[PDB]
Amino acid sequence: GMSNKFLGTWKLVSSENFDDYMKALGVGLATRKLGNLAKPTVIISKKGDIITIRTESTFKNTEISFKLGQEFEETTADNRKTKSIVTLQRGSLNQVQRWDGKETTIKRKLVNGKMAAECKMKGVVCTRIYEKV
Ligand SMILES: CCCCCCCCCCCCCCCC(=O)O
Repeated sequence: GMSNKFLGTWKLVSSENFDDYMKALGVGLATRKLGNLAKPTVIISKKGDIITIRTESTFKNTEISFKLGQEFEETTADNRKTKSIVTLQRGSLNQVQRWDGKETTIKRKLVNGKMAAECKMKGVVCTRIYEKV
């Protein structure tokens, strides 16, 4: 199943091309202004077959609870109301968000003890790297 070294609290240390990613998602100006200032905290936890990813930032908290492979509804930090699915591939937590026909993907991999999140919308590739506290 999902490796228990995902589990824990992560804080962002590196972000590349986040603004372009928000622009691809259609985030407005006022939200873009704030999103680039945030260095969120991500807390991954496991209760049975339910996985919970909680993102904490000064501007907004978000949380999603899900079972792998089972689709759920999600309101994103930027208030997209998506139907999303999380799957396990090759040690990669892979999330796909579906809304108004568009699609974006966030892939979370462990590398050297860090959590690297790759975010893909259209042709823009945002990479966000989290260190475990
Ligand atoms: C998530 C930062 C705080 C909230 C800022 C609101 C701007 C909307 C951002 C779009 C979704 C971001 C996806 C986060 C991926 C991750 O690093 O886990």
